[PDB]
Amino acid sequence: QEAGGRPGADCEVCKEFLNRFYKSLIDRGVNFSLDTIEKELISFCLDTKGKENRLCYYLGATKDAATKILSEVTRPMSVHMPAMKICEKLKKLDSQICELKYEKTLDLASVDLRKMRVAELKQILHSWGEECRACAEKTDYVNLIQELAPKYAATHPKTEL
Repeated sequence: QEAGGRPGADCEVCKEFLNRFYKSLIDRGVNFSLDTIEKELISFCLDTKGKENRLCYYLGATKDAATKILSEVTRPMSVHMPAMKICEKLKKLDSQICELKYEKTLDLASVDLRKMRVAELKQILHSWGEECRACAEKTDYVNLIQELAPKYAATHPKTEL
């Protein structure tokens, strides 16, 4: 069982996503195997983008990974190991799986991309560890930043709130 609507305590990335995922195994009558869960974890991550997507990648369940992840979530899931009892123990081993606050977007939603000055934009790109060896004006940066945004978007060190 699970509560259905519990608080995303401990790890909100490593909870809700995998918990929603587990349901999609159960509901659809999917065989819980290392093999089959790995595959579904890849495809289930198609709709997701952002924290979850980073998570997927850390779990090898992405197209940009060679998959093949064993005891790391996949194995316990294959032996009915509900999502709420995995990340809680994972924190004591690794926290990169949980501290995925580097969302699908930066607070570019909070800032106007046209009021800006190239310098600001440079801070943004530096915040996403990139280097524009080909860039010109702020408008150029904006155009570029907008497409690179969901790929990096290293959100400021705070919560969603």
